[PDB]
Amino acid sequence: MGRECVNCGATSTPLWRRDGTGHYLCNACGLYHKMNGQNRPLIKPTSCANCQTTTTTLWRRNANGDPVCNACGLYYKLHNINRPLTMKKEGIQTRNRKM
DNA sequence: AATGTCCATCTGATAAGACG
DNA sequence: TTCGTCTTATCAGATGGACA
Ligand SMILES: [Zn+2]
Ligand SMILES: [Zn+2]
Repeated sequence: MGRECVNCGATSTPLWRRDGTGHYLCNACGLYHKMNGQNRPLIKPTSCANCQTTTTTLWRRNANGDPVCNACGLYYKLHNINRPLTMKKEGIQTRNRKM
């Protein structure tokens, strides 16, 4: 919901980010700020091996080398136990950060 | 050849918010 | 209600491939 990059006005991106003052830049635009200390010169031209879902905000790799949904890779790394197919939840839930 | 830049994509930290 | 707990978003940093 509703975020448009503060430099290039992008609307989608592999992964969002923020700068020192906590403004939402797209990936490339932010990975540019951390590194160069400069607004990025615009001019800018699968399923979980565990729960078999095709929807996640972040893909990872199981101990094997295969893509696992978010939820899963976190679960395993934390319980050293494949995440039950019971914890499976519906749709998507979102959250509001802010430093 | 050999290094540097740009950036998706992964692994790691922080912590939101559902729920006991 | 009120407050810990636990799952897992959503941030930050690491790693690597593509191109100059
Ligand atoms: Zn941008
Ligand atoms: Zn999964």
